[PDB]
Amino acid sequence: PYKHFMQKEIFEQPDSAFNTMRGRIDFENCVVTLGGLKSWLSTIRRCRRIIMIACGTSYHSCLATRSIFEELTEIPVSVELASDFLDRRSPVFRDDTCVFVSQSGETADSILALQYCLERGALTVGIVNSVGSSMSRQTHCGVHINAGPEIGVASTKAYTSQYIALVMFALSLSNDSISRKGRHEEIIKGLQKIPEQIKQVLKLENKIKDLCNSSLNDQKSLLLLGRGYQFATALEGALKIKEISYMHSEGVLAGELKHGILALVDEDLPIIAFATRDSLFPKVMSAIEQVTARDGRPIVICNEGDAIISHTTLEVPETVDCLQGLLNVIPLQLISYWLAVNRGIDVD
Amino acid sequence: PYKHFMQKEIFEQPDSAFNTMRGRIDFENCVVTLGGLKSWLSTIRRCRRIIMIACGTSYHSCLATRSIFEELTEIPVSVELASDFLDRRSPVFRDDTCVFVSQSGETADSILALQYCLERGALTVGIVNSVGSSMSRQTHCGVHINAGPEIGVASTKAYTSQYIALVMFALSLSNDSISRKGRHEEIIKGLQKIPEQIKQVLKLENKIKDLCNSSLNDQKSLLLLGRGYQFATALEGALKIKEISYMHSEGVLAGELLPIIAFATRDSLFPKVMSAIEQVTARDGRPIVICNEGDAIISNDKVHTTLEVPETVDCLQGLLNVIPLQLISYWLAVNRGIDV
Amino acid sequence: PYKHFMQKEIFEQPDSAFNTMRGRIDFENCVVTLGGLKSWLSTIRRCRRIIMIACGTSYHSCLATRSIFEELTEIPVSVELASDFLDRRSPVFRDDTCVFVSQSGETADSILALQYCLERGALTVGIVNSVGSSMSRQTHCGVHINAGPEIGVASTKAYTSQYIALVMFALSLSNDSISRKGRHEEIIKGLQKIPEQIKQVLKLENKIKDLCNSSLNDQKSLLLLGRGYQFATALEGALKIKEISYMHSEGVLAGELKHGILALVDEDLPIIAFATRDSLFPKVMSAIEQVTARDGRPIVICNEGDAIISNDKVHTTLEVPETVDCLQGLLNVIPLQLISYWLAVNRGIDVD
Amino acid sequence: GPYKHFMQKEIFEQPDSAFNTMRGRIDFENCVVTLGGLKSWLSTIRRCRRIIMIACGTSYHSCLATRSIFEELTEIPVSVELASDFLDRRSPVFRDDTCVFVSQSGETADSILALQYCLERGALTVGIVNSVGSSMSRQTHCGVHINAGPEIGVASTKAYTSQYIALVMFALSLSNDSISRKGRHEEIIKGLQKIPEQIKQVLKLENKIKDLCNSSLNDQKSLLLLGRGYQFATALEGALKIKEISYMHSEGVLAGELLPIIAFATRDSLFPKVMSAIEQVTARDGRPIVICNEGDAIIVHTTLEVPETVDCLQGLLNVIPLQLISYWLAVNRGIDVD
Ligand SMILES: CC(=O)N[C@H]1[C@@H](OP(=O)(O)OP(=O)(O)OC[C@H]2O[C@@H](n3ccc(=O)[nH]c3=O)[C@H](O)[C@@H]2O)O[C@H](CO)[C@@H](O)[C@@H]1O
Ligand SMILES: CC(=O)N[C@H]1[C@@H](OP(=O)(O)OP(=O)(O)OC[C@H]2O[C@@H](n3ccc(=O)[nH]c3=O)[C@H](O)[C@@H]2O)O[C@H](CO)[C@@H](O)[C@@H]1O
Ligand SMILES: CC(=O)N[C@H]1[C@@H](OP(=O)(O)OP(=O)(O)OC[C@H]2O[C@@H](n3ccc(=O)[nH]c3=O)[C@H](O)[C@@H]2O)O[C@H](CO)[C@@H](O)[C@@H]1O
Ligand SMILES: CC(=O)N[C@H]1[C@@H](OP(=O)(O)OP(=O)(O)OC[C@H]2O[C@@H](n3ccc(=O)[nH]c3=O)[C@H](O)[C@@H]2O)O[C@H](CO)[C@@H](O)[C@@H]1O
Ligand SMILES: N[C@H](CO)[C@@H](O)[C@H](O)[C@H](O)COP(=O)(O)O
Ligand SMILES: N[C@H](CO)[C@@H](O)[C@H](O)[C@H](O)COP(=O)(O)O
Ligand SMILES: N[C@H](CO)[C@@H](O)[C@H](O)[C@H](O)COP(=O)(O)O
Ligand SMILES: N[C@H](CO)[C@@H](O)[C@H](O)[C@H](O)COP(=O)(O)O
Ligand code: NA
Ligand code: NA
Ligand code: NA
Ligand code: NA
Repeated sequence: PYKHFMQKEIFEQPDSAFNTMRGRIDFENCVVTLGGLKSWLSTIRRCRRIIMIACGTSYHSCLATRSIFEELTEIPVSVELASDFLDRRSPVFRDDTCVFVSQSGETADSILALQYCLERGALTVGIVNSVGSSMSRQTHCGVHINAGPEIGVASTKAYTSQYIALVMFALSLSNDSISRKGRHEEIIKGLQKIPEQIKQVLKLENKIKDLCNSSLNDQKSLLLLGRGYQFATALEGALKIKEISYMHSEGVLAGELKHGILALVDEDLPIIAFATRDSLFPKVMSAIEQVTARDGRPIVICNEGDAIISHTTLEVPETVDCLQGLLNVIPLQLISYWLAVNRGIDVD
Repeated sequence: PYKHFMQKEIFEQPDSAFNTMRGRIDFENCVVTLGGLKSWLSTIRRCRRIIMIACGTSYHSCLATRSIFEELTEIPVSVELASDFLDRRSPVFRDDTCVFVSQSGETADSILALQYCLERGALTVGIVNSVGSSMSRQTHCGVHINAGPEIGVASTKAYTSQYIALVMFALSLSNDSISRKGRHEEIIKGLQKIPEQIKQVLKLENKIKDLCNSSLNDQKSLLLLGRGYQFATALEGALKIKEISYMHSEGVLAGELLPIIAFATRDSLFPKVMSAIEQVTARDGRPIVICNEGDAIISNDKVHTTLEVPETVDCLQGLLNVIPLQLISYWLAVNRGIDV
Repeated sequence: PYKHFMQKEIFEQPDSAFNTMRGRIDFENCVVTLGGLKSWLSTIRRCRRIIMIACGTSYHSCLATRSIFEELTEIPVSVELASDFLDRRSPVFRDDTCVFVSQSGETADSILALQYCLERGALTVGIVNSVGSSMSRQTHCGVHINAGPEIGVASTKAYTSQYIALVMFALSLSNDSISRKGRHEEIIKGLQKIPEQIKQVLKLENKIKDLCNSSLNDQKSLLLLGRGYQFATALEGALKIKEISYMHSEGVLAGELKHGILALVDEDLPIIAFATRDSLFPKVMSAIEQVTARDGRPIVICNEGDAIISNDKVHTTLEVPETVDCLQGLLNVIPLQLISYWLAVNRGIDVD
Repeated sequence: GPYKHFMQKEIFEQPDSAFNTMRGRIDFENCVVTLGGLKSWLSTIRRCRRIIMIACGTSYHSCLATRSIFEELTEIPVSVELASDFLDRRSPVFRDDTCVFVSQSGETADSILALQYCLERGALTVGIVNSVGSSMSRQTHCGVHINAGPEIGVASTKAYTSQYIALVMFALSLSNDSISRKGRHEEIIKGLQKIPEQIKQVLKLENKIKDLCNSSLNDQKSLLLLGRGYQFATALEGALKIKEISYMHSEGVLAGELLPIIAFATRDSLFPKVMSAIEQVTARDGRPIVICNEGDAIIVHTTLEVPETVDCLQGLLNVIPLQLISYWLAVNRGIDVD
């Protein structure tokens, strides 16, 4: 019933999200159990630091979850792009836990980075979609995300499923803390509602098809503004637009520069801003204002009922702050898909 | 005899680079001595990790020197933008060494980041230009970079002076290792020549003026391609272009996925850089290539502009590579009638 | 009504044990709150390792609680004798948490070790009885143990109060762990019973007095056998006998050597063995059997009701209430304090 | 050979076993230590939260004798555990611990149980073992075979001094990248070069020690050994030897912290508290046996003079008269030490 595998995969997300969590979360007692990590957790905690290493959209899923790992675990977490990690010859030692995120489990730069960490004595952990792929075999332990196959060239359901797996991994690491208990529960109860909220967000597709037809198809570039939890989503949205739609795009840290890209925008170029409550910073408001003043008409992704400015609005349900990126990425997936098909591009 | 403070400050770099090292490097014996830090070095090293925290060009100087800190010290080093560091409520603890880089020592997010780290019991180190500014006073210890006052609106000499001070800090932290003695000597001997090499690089100004006179100056954006040590230079070039020239620009990790400037000096001449360049020459895209004197990155059968710079030690190459970008950003602004 | 400050201080222990815990343990909700440390706990935890540093009986209170600190916190814990720490010039750094235990807060070697750690940038924590003493002032934070003044020359109540404060510190450090909750609850409920159990143990005095009036008073040496939690108690018992009774004494790790001191002892050499359930190891039973095999007549400190040596073999028992394993040392040391005291009295020594 | 007992042979063999332990491993001219068993593991061993040395009996003493030099040269926390007590406390161990197991036999039950405990917990394990291919040798990740040759006497003698040498070489190897350590490294390496000949010289104290053991010293019930600092381990090991071989009670005491008396008063460990303890003894006219450096007048007493070596190597020489005293006290008391 679907034009492309990509469209099918986007629409499959309530199912792929549920299947990633299946058998792993007791939503009643609020307990997370990851069979592949279970016996390794005590060891994983006992590291100097966690280094998340990935390429492309998997690198984004790491940026999207870095804050929650830091918050729940109080272990240092850094996020490396695999190729740049190898280019710097970054030192790795026995006391590092290196977490490798990959949909295919076969990306050359990820495998090379893995081999480098393995040779240095680090503990290695895979978060991988292709069961028994090279990355799954070669990591010491890990989690198969169970999202099913992706045929679309750009990753959609693997991003949301990876992000969920990474959240479950952070919850697992912090499952012995009294002080964390209430935050754990909050997140777990939030995760329970994600698949249905994704169903809801997918109902934006008509408004999105209209927006592309009326304001976007014709455009050479588009700028995405985000901060905090939503900066990763701005980078991922930009990558989707670039890969699928063959249009220029850039994710920008909102309001970081006064005199930067926004002091230098046309009253014409399309701008999408993340203004959901989890990442509604004064710098995001100033960025939006600097657009409206200039007579740009921003596209605002925000939570249902919110009045961000006096523009096009795409409303999404409100979830737990660290989960909001799971909902906010979906309209960007749909935008990139429709922009591409409306240009005769094959997305499969 | 300069039109603007920015032009004066760019041309001051052989002197500011020299002044940053003055009294701190024994070039004969290859000994670095940072008075502000030396009784603190054993404690700085005894940390779980180093967090470099800064904004803007100062954040770039951190990115430009991260690899040499990690290489020489084998201490984990992460680099944070002060505002994003705060947005995440990044936990920090007694075992962190937090290194704050700031020309002014007054930038609001850098200050708030500092106070946050201090409240959490971290050791704090300032790399600061304004002596006795907030950041200078409130950090436990530090190095004044001694670049002199910087009055241009965009940072030029403070970037190259911050980068030098950071390399001296990394050398200081690693001064007890026999295995890294040769690498220390290499870098220190390389640093001695940087001021005279900056003088050489400033000799590109005429070629750069000729470039900024061309229809380059009516472009809406400029892309900069770099990788490894030169990725920070690409990000900093793009900031200068946006800040000064009012032209859009983006620094791109070369080959990871309209005028184009590509960094192709030997320190950062990766296969991915070459393939990115080839992609541009395949569509006869006429790239501007920053490369080392005498290296033909692109054949004569493709139109391209070359800006040759001296070869230095790999982790010092960014000190020279940033200079043409400073000059391009300045002359683009002048050609566009911008009072820099 | 007491003959000496030392006697009074021994018999004051139900009250001092209570006083150390007072206002710090919610026994109903099982919460420990140490005001002196509360806001420093997250920082104390964030260390490479804990170094306990002390002299004499205060050093023994560290040995007596090392295992529970290790168990509850999973942070490396080492215990140093202050003078030896200084002799080795042991390297200390910013990532070390240094814990100084001292009754007086004025012992020279403890103060020198503190200054050494302070100047090296380590976090320092005092567990001190004398309020506002040098160690109390100079440590970053700490717990005043609240045992009251100790006038006896040998430490009695400050030992049990230090030991309790250290257990409370260990509980405070591990109070965020779900997996530790049952162990915390077990220990805290145990602590609540310690003051009344100390009172029970003190009822042993008549038996001990009779024993000190025995063939025991005549001999020149006494060996103590202990393992595990009770090794510290053997060392502290030997120190008390040496310091107070002026008799030679040695605390011996039980059954460690098959042909060590026990293969050499005279039939009539006085030997005290700790055989309470918390430290009743096969090696302890081995050592005890080696003693009785040679016709030795050991004194057995064991839990109420337990038969460690057959009634067929001559031996003395001093029975003590059973408590939580890591708290048993609080009860087991009491008879040694009383033995050292009555051995001294009977030899004319003035213990004050 | 011309020796009455294996134990006597093995004592007198120490110049040779000390040399053999070092052979092929120390370049004395260039001051370079190379331990083949460790070469590829050193960078990893250094990257640990801490080092735990774990051993029994005399091997536990060799850890105490070298703890200080490990701490000094490496700035890694070093703790020393008796294997049985380590197990008794169920002391936690983790991935980030380097656990160093010292054993002559490589077969001691508590040492093997402690090794398996550490292995299951994911610690890096390092063996310092005399019997090649023994349980401890095979099952540690990496290690150094001490090359002392077979030891048949039941009190360890040559295995103590060879374990102690092996451990010092291990400490030197861990700190071989430090510029600030270089002078100290060279001092200790030049010191080690002279140890075998210095042990030859100390063995010439034998007649003086026989004279001492012919006296009423052999009729005593207890012998107290006083030491501090580097020489505390020596005092413990001396006491163990007297108990194991001589069947006389002995205790190693930390000098001046609180009957024949031996006091270690060599310059490496000549603390105020040692001098105080010695004065206490002479004040009551107790007649101490003093082990001190050649030419030193420490203070009726007996003096056993030993050559001066580097502070952290002095234990290697000081232990030798204790081994001889234990052996001749046994012979005088009619005990077959074999
Ligand atoms: C492969 C397999 O039989 N998985 C079963 C396992 O799933 P479970 O979810 O427990 O484990 P995973 O499928 O995630 O992992 C399988 C194994 O692969 C390792 N691993 C995984 C990913 C990675 O990147 N690297 C890596 O080493 C894990 O540590 C584990 O040993 O128990 C479930 C019942 O609860 C079953 O329904 C699953 O079919
Ligand atoms: C400011 C000052 O009087 N500097 C003097 C210092 O230079 P020197 O180069 O030794 O020291 P710096 O100027 O770098 O540092 C001055 C002091 O400020 C501290 N600090 C510095 C920067 C920072 O961000 N945070 C921070 O805490 C340093 O730890 C130091 O205590 O000794 C020289 C003599 O050898 C004199 O010529 C300089 O005039
Ligand atoms: C001595 C004192 O005023 N104690 C008061 C403190 O008891 P509380 O039990 O809260 O505190 P302690 O007496 O244990 O500690 C007093 C102070 O001294 C510090 N410290 C203590 C011991 C040490 O060795 N080193 C050290 O630095 C502590 O960190 C603290 O700042 O607050 C209570 C209010 O609830 C009062 O009833 C107590 O009278
Ligand atoms: C046993 C062996 O083959 N030794 C050879 C090795 O000596 P070399 O001195 O190089 O090595 P060792 O004999 O010390 O150790 C041999 C191996 O056993 C390991 N190990 C050792 C002790 C221990 O307790 N645990 C442990 O795992 C080492 O890591 C190494 O892999 O090369 C020399 C030539 O260069 C040969 O003369 C020796 O015959
Ligand atoms: N086109 C996709 C992104 O949607 C690619 O960029 C991948 O994300 C990138 O190659 C990493 O792939 P991986 O997740 O299989 O390791
Ligand atoms: N305009 C400059 C860039 O050249 C700014 O981005 C500064 O670099 C940034 O504000 C940081 O300032 P600082 O170095 O004084 O803390
Ligand atoms: N005589 C007593 C023991 O009872 C002494 O050993 C002290 O315990 C020792 O001096 C330590 O004193 P302190 O706890 O005041 O620091
Ligand atoms: N009798 C000897 C000591 O002289 C024993 O104490 C051993 O030292 C002890 O059994 C350890 O043996 P090991 O070094 O073979 O592991
Ligand atoms: Na695997
Ligand atoms: Na300062
Ligand atoms: Na204090
Ligand atoms: Na082995």
